[PDB]
Amino acid sequence: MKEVVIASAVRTAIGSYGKSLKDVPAVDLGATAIKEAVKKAGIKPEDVNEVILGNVLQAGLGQNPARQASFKAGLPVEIPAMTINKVCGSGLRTVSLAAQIIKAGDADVIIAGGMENMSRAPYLANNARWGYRMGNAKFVDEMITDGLWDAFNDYHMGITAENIAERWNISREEQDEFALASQKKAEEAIKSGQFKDEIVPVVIKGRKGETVVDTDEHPRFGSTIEGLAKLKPAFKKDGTVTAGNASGLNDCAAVLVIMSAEKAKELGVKPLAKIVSYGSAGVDPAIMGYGPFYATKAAIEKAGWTVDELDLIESNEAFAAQSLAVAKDLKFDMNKVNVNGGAIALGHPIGASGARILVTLVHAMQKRDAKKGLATLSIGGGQGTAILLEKC
Amino acid sequence: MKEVVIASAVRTAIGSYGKSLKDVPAVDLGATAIKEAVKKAGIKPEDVNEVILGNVLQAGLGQNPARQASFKAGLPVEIPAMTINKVCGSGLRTVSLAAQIIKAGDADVIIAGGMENMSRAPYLANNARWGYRMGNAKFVDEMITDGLWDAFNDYHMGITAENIAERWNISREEQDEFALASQKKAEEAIKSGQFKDEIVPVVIKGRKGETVVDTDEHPRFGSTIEGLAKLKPAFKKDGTVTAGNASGLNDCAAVLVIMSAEKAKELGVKPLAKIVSYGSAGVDPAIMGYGPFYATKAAIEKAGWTVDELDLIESNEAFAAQSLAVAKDLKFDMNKVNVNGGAIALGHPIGASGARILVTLVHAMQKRDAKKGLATLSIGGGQGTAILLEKC
Amino acid sequence: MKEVVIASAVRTAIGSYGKSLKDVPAVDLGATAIKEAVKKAGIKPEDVNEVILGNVLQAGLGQNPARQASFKAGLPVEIPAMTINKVCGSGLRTVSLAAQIIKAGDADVIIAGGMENMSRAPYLANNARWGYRMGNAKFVDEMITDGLWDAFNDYHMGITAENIAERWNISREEQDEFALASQKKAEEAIKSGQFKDEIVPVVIKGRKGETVVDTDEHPRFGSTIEGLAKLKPAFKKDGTVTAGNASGLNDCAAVLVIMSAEKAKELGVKPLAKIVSYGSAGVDPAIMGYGPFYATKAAIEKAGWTVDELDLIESNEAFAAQSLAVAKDLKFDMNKVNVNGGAIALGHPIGASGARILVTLVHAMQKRDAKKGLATLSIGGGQGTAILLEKC
Amino acid sequence: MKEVVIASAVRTAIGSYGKSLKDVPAVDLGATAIKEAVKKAGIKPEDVNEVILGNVLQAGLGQNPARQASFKAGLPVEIPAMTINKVCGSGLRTVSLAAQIIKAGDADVIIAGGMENMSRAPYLANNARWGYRMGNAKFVDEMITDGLWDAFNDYHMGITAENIAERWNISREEQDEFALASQKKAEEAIKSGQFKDEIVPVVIKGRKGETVVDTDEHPRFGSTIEGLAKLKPAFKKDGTVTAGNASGLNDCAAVLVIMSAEKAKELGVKPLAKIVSYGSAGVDPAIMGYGPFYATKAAIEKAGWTVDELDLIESNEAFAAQSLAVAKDLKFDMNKVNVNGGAIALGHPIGASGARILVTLVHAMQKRDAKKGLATLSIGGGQGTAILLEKC
Repeated sequence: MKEVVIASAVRTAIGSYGKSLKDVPAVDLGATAIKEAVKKAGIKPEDVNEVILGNVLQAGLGQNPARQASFKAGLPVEIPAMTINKVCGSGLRTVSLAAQIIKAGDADVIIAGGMENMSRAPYLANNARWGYRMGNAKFVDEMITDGLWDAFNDYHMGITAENIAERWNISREEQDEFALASQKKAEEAIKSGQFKDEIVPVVIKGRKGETVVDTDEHPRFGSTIEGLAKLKPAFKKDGTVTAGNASGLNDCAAVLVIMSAEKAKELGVKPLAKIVSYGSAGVDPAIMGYGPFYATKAAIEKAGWTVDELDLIESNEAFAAQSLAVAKDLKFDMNKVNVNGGAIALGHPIGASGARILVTLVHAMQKRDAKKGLATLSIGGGQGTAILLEKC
Repeated sequence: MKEVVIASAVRTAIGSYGKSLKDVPAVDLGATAIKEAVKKAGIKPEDVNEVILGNVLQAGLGQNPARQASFKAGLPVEIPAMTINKVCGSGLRTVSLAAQIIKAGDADVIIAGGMENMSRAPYLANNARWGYRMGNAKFVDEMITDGLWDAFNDYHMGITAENIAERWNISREEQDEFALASQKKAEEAIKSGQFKDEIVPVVIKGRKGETVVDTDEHPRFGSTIEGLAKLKPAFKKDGTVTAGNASGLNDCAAVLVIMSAEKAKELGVKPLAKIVSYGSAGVDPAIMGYGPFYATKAAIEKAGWTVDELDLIESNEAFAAQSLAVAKDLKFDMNKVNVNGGAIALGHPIGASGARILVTLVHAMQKRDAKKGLATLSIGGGQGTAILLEKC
Repeated sequence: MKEVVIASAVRTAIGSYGKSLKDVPAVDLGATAIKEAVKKAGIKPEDVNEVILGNVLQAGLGQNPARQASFKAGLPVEIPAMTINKVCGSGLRTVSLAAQIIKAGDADVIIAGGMENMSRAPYLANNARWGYRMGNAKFVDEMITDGLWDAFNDYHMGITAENIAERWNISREEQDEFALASQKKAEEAIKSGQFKDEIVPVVIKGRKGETVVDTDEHPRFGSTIEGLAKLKPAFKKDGTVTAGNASGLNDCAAVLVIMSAEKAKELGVKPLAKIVSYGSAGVDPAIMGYGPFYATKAAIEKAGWTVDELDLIESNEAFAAQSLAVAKDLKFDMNKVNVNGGAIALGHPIGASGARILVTLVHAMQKRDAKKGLATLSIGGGQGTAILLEKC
Repeated sequence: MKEVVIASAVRTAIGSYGKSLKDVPAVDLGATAIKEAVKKAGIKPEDVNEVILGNVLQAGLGQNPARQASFKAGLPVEIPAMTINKVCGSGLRTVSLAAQIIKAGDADVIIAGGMENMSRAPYLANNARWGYRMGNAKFVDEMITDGLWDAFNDYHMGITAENIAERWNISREEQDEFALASQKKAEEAIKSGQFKDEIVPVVIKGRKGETVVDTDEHPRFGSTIEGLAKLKPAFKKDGTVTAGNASGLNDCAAVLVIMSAEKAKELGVKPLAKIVSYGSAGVDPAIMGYGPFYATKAAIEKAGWTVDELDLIESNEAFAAQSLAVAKDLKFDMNKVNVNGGAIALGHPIGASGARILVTLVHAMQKRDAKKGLATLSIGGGQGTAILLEKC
């Protein structure tokens, strides 16, 4: 079938909760990233066949957030658009969907990725339409309910991370040392300019002129193991998961131009990487963090690779406990994993996250001349998605 | 490419706003439909490779409503699921997506369709997280915001219908006469059993007994042109669009088992219809109701067909103005269009509607021994989707 | 001191929760009652010196609900008004307040009483101004919070009633038998016209016609002991208090013109009754239902009277447990207590209830040619109020 | 009749909106002030006959805020309590009510004043009980609706201030110079310790120990006429009322022990002042700010005084425009008015305000040996209350 390539890969900076991007809707973050992805790919907007974007906290964002990002990016109205929700999987899944659509023969150029603004999530009154009748009710945190809460087990994704910590015996200390390592690598990557190629600035029109956001603000520079050790468990009494060893609540968009190799050649595009294979998998909701194990193994099988053949891995860090369990079971060389930091440091903008680590992966591959790459991440409700890349 | 077939096609009854399905979440409607779809295909839950469902008003429904429907239907945890939002296109677009993933070589059996419960949509407070500070604010009707409001022109879908009535010179009388015929056809179809095969019952089991819902309650039996002519305009002073010549706000799930022809043969399945081609297109948001013109033309071209070749046509009735504009410009034989009634009578459960019309089209094709069929509908934000079926 | 008299005494019908008065704000109920009170006293609006009304659930009713009732009743702007909240005592305490201000030499004519619409109470978000930050919160039922919940012990008024059933050893049977007699007396009183004089009609004039409300709808005609015995406990596992032996959640206004004897004589008024003495007392919040014991004893002492001297008694029926405890300890002849029914039948519109029972007592005194009367009721937070009347 | 005296007069500091007292409920501010008023009066809690406290934004504060302040102050439960709402009038009106009750012969010792926490006011959903049905609705700022909004004219109290500015020709410049003078006097009074006798500290138990609030934080020290002149109108295009010439939204409690002179002598109390007379009056809502003119003139008549006989005046400053119109018409010597600053500087905690200026007045009278004093203030909905004091 057709070969599928990444023509460009761009993200906004990742903002912290209620901070740098609090005033920028997800659709606007998306539009910004789309405009720049298309420029960087060296194609025209008229060349784009479809827009397929991840977004989880869609509540009150208005009809079809992907369509809104497309329109605001100034793409032609004739182009179809759809919004995909697979929780954290969403931004990665839109890229393998783009690959599938190209392999099916129905398109040659797709805008894919995702966008999230967790700072802007509303609160909900679920029975305001027909009435509460009597009695106190819940004023619902939509970010938690739609993004962070297991629908089957009625607890936080944080408890799924404790379950993996308990089952695998991943200790608090181990979780903290991985978090520390992620912090240090993200500081070194930011300060050394590793992310300059991939970040599109966001311009915020305020009262007095404008301000530019172009740097990932979530990392805690000069983090220490003592500092991490003082934190209290965040999710349960006497637990192991804290604020310091889990990611935050974050805002971002990450967008990729995906194309058939044939069209890329026809338009003079110099692709970054070939998408070699992909796969998604389900696991018990109760241990959703382990989803990447099974998605990765299936993707590696399809590609005819081994884990040891990989040059660079992005394995998301929603929680140290789940990253460490995946890492342990797939036997990753940890020196090749999240070489520029992971989500404990950088943030976890759920519907963008899977696209964000793919953007990070492909740019690291280009900069470091690393031939073979994997991107993978866990999904609430018990799933995983993985993609394999080979550099052009 | 592999050939792609519809193995089964099931829907719940369509409920009216605040009425027969008000106490049934979209994900439970979804699960009832899935469970019965699998049964009717003559396959086992284990035979399903993926679950792709439409759902527009996801607010507060929790993580990945498709996954929740899957799980509640008794489908294995290993099966990946994702939720699609293409506004009213959602339930139809999941089906062409399924065909694309099977054509790509990645699955053999997929649960597709959509689900919606508009009666259950919440109200939102957009600034409760960080605070209002001072002054009255909007308590936001999420159903309107996320389902029925144009994000770009800041007006209701109903104004887009008026734009089309104005630009195409479609009169109030033309719209009422179209609405009356839909009501007439719907009454006759219900009474003569046309929908009995396709409708799975919904059992509502409250604290003290049970209630079976298995009939479409939205039709107004004994409708008259005089009744319709008396109605007040719904969207603007002196408008042509009314409650009587537009659909309602409705609750439904509609689900299809989609398979490769090869796998259907391997599993002993007698498929209902082959998916011959499909397509989506965009159009000015202000005249979104015309999306089906461009989408139908693209699908017809791809299939090698003509409009005159078509035996049965499901062209959705969100508003009579848009159904009429589409039907005039495509030169449909209206004797072959919505033969069992359309959404003005039956309802328009947005995320499910696209799947609903396809379920209705394929059962009508089987019953009437009709070879070639077309399902298409308009999409808020200026889009349309179309699928062409050929009877097995 | 000046002698203080009741010139007129009027009330609306008492509506049931979510029923006949749901569309009538408390301040409009108030104005209808005021307008008719002035008329029935045979005075002019200009003769009124002040407006003092009870109202408990003031949330979102706007500035000074008493003033709004005054203005809407057609009373002059020069007349001062204030709104009193003594929970259920409010409507009775405004009357003793009026007597006190006239005794002080500061007015001759005062509009007193109370008003409530519990059906219309809002829900609240307590942290929307400065923000929730994260997590589900309480969507607060303001009717419960401000009207029915003990601020000190963090439980419903219904638990205070259970405390009294327990400490006084008042059985479920005693409570049901008391409730049945109230229902029996209420039916007989309505049917024989006992309330026709005191009730002013409420005209509801909507978009398309009108609806007169002029009958107390809360009574359950044909009540039986078997019916009552079957009921589930309302407040606690194995409780004695039920929906059948407690009052409801109700809507009413009740207003009295209070004057000096001197001014009534100057203006040609034939007063209904003299206010002989009054008093309020406190008690442990946990047994608030017993407040009327201490308040009645204080008022009786002040008047120079005895309980045995009383001809008619209005002792409110918020809960049968508390009515029974009070009546046992004061040794009331129950043949003389709530002769036309009590609140278990009629309803308990909290801010108006104290005025309601006084309106009912004085009309009963006039009709039955009864010389000495007593109105008293319990107050959430552990209080009681009592007024003693002597027929003119 | 009995002579009525002020035995003590105490207030909390006045906090700014969302600032120093944001975490202290009104009832807690009240309890603090009550405890200290009783100590300073040199009586026992058992000597107190009734509690009568002003509070306007009662929404969700729970049953009978006055009762809650009483209980939390540790006053005996046998003592009756009630909450009074006359908008800004409330805290002053409770003192003349206390006087009336004493003159009536029903009590000898009353706790009076008021409390407000505008920072803590909720938002409201008025139709959550029985349902919105469809459509966006208002998420209501309860502080604005219940405290700051005319119920008859459907605009802010700010527009009533513009109406007085326009009718009387009080210019922006004049309004600003009065505001400047109020600022300077409040700075001088705070820095010179004028308020030390009257302020009770509020202790806030936080995470790390506690913090004390004991100073009025609203004043803007080093205010200038240029700074005031730069502000934009706050209420209407091209208006005269700004943030700098109107008071804020503020938090406070102010409480007084009111007694008959006879009881004061019997208990060894050294009273501060005699309450000579009082009066309230109504005016058109549209010019509510002028209410004090008519209340003051009536109070002066009753006392047989003249305005020129007054030594000290507290005339509230909700808006410079209304203070100036009252001042002009009653011909006040402005050197004797608000000698320690007014509400433009100090704040306007609505339900406490009338008590706050009385506390300020009586302490200034004692400190400056000023024999005759007036306290007066405007009330939304078109009223005024005034009290005359003569020093013991």
